[PDB]
Amino acid sequence: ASVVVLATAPDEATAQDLAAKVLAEKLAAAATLIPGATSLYYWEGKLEQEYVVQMILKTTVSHQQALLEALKSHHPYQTPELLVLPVTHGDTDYLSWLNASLR
Amino acid sequence: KSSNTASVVVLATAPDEATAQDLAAKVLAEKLAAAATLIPGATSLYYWEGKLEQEYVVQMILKTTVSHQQALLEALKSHHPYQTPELLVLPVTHGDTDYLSWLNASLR
Amino acid sequence: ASVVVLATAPDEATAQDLAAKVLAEKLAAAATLIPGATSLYYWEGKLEQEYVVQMILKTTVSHQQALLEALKSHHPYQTPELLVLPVTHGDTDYLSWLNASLR
Repeated sequence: ASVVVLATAPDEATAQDLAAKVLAEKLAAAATLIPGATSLYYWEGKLEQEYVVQMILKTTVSHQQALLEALKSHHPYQTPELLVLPVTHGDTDYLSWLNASLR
Repeated sequence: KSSNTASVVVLATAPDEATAQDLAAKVLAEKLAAAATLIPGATSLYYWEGKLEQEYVVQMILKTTVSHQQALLEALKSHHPYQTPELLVLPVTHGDTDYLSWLNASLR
Repeated sequence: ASVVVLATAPDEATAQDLAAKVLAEKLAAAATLIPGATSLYYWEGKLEQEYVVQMILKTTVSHQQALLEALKSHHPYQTPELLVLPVTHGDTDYLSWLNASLR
C-alpha cells in the first residue's frame, strides 16, 4: 500500500536537503515542495506564525516508519510536523513506479 | 502513547488571506485545532449554475484529533463567509509520536 | 462517500485544461490548483527537479475510477502522479453539493 507523508521545513534550503537525503536513501519515491506557506500554532499562550515549505512525500507503508525517523533526525527542529495519510487508489502505472523506485 | 486521541487533517479553503488568517486564529484560540498551514495563491474551479467559476483561494491544512473534528467543522462553517464551504476531513494513519502528543496536548 | 485526488501537472495551462475537462464531464465537483511547486525524484540514477502545479480534486467514490481514467487520458505524461485519499467527514452542505454536482 502507498501513503502520502506531510512534512514541513523552515526554509527552502532545508526542504531541499531533507528531500535529497530521503530520496537518495530510497525511503521515499518522490517529494513535492510548496514554498511560501505559513504555519500557525500556539506556543505558551501566544499565537505564533512561521514561514514554512510544505512537503508532500510519496512512499509505501513498508517504508513509512523509516521515512519518518529519517525526516525527524535530519530536521533542525525538535518536534516537526510529520503525518502519514493513506492512499486508497491511484494511477496503476504511477503506483507501480512508486513501488519500483524503492527496490 | 495510550492517552493520545487519533489525529486527522482538515482541508479547508478560504476566499482570501484575510479570511484564512481569521479562520485559523479563531479555531486555534478556541482549541479546536492544534496547527494550521496556509498556502495562498491557489485557484478553485467548479461549476455553479452552468458557469465555470474560477476563484482565487487559500488552501488550509489544519491538524486536529478525531474527537475535535466535528466541533472544528462547525466552527469553521460558522466563521466562514460562504454558505457551502469546502471543509474535508482526511485520516492520519501514522505520525511521529512526539508530534501527535503535542497535537493532543494543544487541544487539552 | 467522498475522496480527494492529488494530481500534479507540469504547468498552469495543463492544470486548467485537466480541471476544465473533468469538471465539464462531471467526473469531479471542484479542483484546487496550487502553482509554484516543484517535484523531486530519481531518474536513471540522477536526482531530478521539475516545476509542477499541485491539484486537489474533489469527487465521490462512485466517480473516482472514471476520474482517474479521464485525468490519465488527458495528461501529457506517461506516468502521471494521480493519487486518491479518502475523505471520512466534511461540511454536510458541501458534501451534499459535491454529490449533486456529479453525473
